[PDB]
Amino acid sequence: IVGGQEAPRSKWPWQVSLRVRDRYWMHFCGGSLIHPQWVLTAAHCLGPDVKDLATLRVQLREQHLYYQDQLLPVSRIIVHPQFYIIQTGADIALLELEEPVNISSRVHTVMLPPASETFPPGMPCWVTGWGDVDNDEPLPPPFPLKQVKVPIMENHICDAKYHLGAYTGDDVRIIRDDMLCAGNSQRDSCKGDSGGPLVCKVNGTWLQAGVVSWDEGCAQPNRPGIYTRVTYYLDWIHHYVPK
Amino acid sequence: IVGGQEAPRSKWPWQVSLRVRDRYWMHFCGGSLIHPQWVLTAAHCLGPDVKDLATLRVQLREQHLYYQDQLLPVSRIIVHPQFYIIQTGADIALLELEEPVNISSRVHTVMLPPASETFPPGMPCWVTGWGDVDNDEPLPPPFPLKQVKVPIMENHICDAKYHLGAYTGDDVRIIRDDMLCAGNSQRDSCKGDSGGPLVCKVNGTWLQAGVVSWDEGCAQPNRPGIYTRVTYYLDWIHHYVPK
Amino acid sequence: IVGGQEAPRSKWPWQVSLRVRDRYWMHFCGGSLIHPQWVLTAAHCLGPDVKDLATLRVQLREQHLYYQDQLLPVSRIIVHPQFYIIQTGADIALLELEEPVNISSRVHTVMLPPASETFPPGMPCWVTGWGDVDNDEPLPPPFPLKQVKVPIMENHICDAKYHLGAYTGDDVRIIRDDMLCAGNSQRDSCKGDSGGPLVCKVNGTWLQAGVVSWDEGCAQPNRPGIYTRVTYYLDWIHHYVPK
Amino acid sequence: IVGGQEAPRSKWPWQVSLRVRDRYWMHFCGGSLIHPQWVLTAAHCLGPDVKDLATLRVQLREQHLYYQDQLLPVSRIIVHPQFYIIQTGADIALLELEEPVNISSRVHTVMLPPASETFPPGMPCWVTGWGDVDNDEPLPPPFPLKQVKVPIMENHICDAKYHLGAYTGDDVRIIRDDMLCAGNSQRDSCKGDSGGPLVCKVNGTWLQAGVVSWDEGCAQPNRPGIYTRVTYYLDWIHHYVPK
Repeated sequence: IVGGQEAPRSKWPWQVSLRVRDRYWMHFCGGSLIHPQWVLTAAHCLGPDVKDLATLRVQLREQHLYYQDQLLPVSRIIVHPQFYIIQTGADIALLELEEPVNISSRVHTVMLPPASETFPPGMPCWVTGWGDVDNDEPLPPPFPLKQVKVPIMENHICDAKYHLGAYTGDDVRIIRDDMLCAGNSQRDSCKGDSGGPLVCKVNGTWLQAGVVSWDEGCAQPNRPGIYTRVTYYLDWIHHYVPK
Repeated sequence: IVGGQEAPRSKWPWQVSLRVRDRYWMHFCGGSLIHPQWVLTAAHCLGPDVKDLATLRVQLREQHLYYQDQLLPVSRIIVHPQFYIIQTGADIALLELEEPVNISSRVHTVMLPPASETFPPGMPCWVTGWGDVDNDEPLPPPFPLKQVKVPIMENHICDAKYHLGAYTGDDVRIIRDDMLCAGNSQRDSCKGDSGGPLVCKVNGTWLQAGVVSWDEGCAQPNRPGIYTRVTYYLDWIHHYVPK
Repeated sequence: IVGGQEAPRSKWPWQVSLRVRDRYWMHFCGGSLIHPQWVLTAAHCLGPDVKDLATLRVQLREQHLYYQDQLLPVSRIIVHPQFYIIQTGADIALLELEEPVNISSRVHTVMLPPASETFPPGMPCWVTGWGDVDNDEPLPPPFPLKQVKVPIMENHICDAKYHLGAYTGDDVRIIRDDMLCAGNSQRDSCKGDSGGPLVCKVNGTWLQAGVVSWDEGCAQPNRPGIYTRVTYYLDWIHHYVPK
Repeated sequence: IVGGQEAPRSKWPWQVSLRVRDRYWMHFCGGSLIHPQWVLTAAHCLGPDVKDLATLRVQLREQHLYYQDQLLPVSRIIVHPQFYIIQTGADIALLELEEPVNISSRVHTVMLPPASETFPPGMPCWVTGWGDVDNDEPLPPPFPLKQVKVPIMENHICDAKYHLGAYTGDDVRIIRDDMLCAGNSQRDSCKGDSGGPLVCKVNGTWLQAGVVSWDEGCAQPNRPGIYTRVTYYLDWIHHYVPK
């Protein structure tokens, strides 16, 4: 998270951290608890080579990474079959927890949004995660979960920006319909926020508009952060997740 | 070049080295002389952002990189407008030299293939360049130009290979028609060979079949090196390159 | 600490972490509270050049580094004047806290040994710290204080060990009288434990035998960790820290 | 070499490069040809662990490192027995080549100084090598041999300077009599020059005054490069080298 602040203990109870097995259970991506036994994250986080569930683990909302851990095994990993590389979209994936988690005031699902919901500029939206605080600047210990309000923009506007100072023809589309852009030169996601949630408060309710997909610009002018637009994938998501 | 050998001083008089100014005029990609004043290379080598001409120089055939540099200025950089990323093809570009080069026996142009040429498996082909000799193993000094013979395969055969061990659905195509695959677990291009030539001898003549596009495999099984199929872009090349 | 275990919340209440300000107050050396207002550490930790007091903080006993910090400012830094380099001894220093500290069973001083006290072999001693767990293997987060019991050995035995596999002359002393060696190929101190305590329980009382001086062996055979012999510098220490 | 320039091809015919077998025959230290079959260098270059002669070769004067290697085997290495660490001196060693070298105008020995020559300030002296051109800045390809004129200073003044900004007591000697200091804040040796020569022109003849010993300062104010004073070791040298 670039340009944000440490999150209040009470915020984002659906924020999760995906851990892979190395010298320790190291965070490699973020994700969200959309259902008691399901986690929404990014495809690029799980691929490219199919992984062994024994190596992955899910950690629930935690003020400080690695402190009070309690890893959870995963029974199933589903990566959208259209996914091949971030720049061509379909960067979304699901993790089936091994068993439901005890939902409480401190830990629960986030509501997915209505298919009709586009998220026009002005909508108050925040990205959260344990990513770098700047280009090649890791989140320093004790690793507080951070958040940052980011302006959301329309795809065609984002597409125009991406062509600025680039060789790519104006007529070739960079930003796809299954993507959503947010952030400016001072506020953005950054390395390690991938898979995590972009949430907007609509009618007093928090909805997950996106899944951090491209988090490497770290607030780079004319290259806002790119997110997988959840509305575009509800049917796929509901093909595996209930309620 | 992974698994090759140093090239004979007489071979590949079309090979060029693209240099960017850092503490010195450092090699960052290969290229090929296709006309006395035109160099053929990969688009991703010049991208993403539009580059200023004054930061780039071209170096003609050298047995050893950096030893006898005679850097040449570039007057025009033309990146294919369809190019955005390696995985979506159109990875090709042209550099117009500020001046034409003195053609001789040590240095001359390589011939482009007939639009009809498909370079089917079993065809005798070589990849050349100053790229790494293995993963995370840079070409050691004195940086001899290397070469390695590679088995060119068919697109669908490559497409299939790329799906092995991948979440990507056999439904979605990975290898496009403007791409060409070659190399195996022993012979392949590697980091730094990018933009260089893949040439094959056809009926007694060397023809440039491809341009190194994806060289990060370095002989990784089932992920062979990907090249830009030159036949596919002859129209686009001839719009700029005469003779 | 190599081959040790996480330490119980109740053990080693005199352990301290020295922080230098960078992107965050990063741990660079250990130390021991030996008086309500004085910390004992290694001279090589504060040198080579004189340091700005403001760049230094002291963190008292803590189970996990960074998680519950209560950084304390230092009023004086006193490096033993005889110190030039580790290998020539006198690797010892004193930090006078800006203010005395409240003592509890969780945080209190460690007693220095009597001038005559000797820690012959077979004697049970422990070394604690937040240093690497192995060569180039940083202690992973949440950085629990680690501990390990180490065999104290006889200098001449240590001196001879250090001459094994080296060109240095058998007749040239490597291990000085103000030094003391402990550890073996399985248990030892490692990068980052420097400045910390080597304590041995004697007559039912914990006494600090040494200060980690040379901790880069990380359980290397024939290169056991070297500590500064606290007894040797009792006079100097006493000339600054009362009682 | 810091603040220096490329050496004319006709200069320093005695410079040598010591190579260690890694991915290629890599330079790890300089040295000088002091006799058709003997090379003078620094002990620290050859240790600490005893080296296997199979992994070592000597390369005679070359204008550009690695470009025209003709590696030479070594039959014997003699590390001064008093050597332990650079800071305590005796940093000197000898390498006996398997065969004498044919001496030509391009490659020949450097003369050792008379026991009485003290090389006072003002003497015109030069240090040569292929080390870094500044702190953490490697000499770039094509790796020209570099040279730089350095002002020689008196041992006691050098010793005084090394105590400025240091905790080390003025009564503790840093610069020993077997040491010699040269260089200033703009001109000096740098990492990789170690082992190479410090030569001064005396009465129209080049005499090797020192062996680069401490070369990590790279023109750090009040921390001039330290060299092993050759006259101090003439006897040890002549015990092995003929003529």
